[PDB]
Amino acid sequence: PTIRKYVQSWQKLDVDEQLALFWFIYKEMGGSTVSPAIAEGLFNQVKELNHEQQLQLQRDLIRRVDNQLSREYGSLGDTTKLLFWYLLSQGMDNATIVPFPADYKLSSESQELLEGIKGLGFEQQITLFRDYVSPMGAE
Ligand SMILES: CC1=C(/C=C/C(C)=C/C=C/C(C)=C/C=C/C=C(C)/C=C/C=C(C)/C=C/C2=C(C)C(=O)CCC2(C)C)C(C)(C)CCC1=O
Repeated sequence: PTIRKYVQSWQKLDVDEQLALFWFIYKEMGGSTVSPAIAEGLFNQVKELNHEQQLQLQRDLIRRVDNQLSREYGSLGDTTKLLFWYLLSQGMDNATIVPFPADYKLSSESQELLEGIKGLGFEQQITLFRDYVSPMGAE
């Protein structure tokens, strides 16, 4: 559908830009099955990593790097993968994961994507995020 043009547009951004956009999408939310327990499990592991390790782990998930953790994430359902990304972002907010650069100004090319997405349907907006995270991890 149209969500394809978005996911591909999103994927055609820098790895550090993609994270930045995903992050702001999360902030704009507060101002086939899913298995939640498994998702928090992976998160717990990531929580043990230091901040650098936690950033690279996210860069790795996008770049499809072959980690021991990238493999765990790859073996998850599409719906639980998204839940896991929410746990990371929530984690950053709760000081338990690498905080976002205060000085990071978002590019205007992603400021557009942010706006276009906000105008999307709730169902679609969900499918967009779900379609974005599934093509990640290893294997
Ligand atoms: C520090 C630093 C940085 C790093 C920045 C970093 C680390 C940025 C990381 C940003 C992160 C972790 C963004 C995550 C966003 C998650 C979203 C929007 C979740 C949507 C979930 C939904 C819609 C729920 C869906 C669903 C779920 C799951 C269910 O399970 C059932 C409900 C429902 C169906 C609705 C930079 C790269 C910027 C610079 C370098 C540098 O130093």
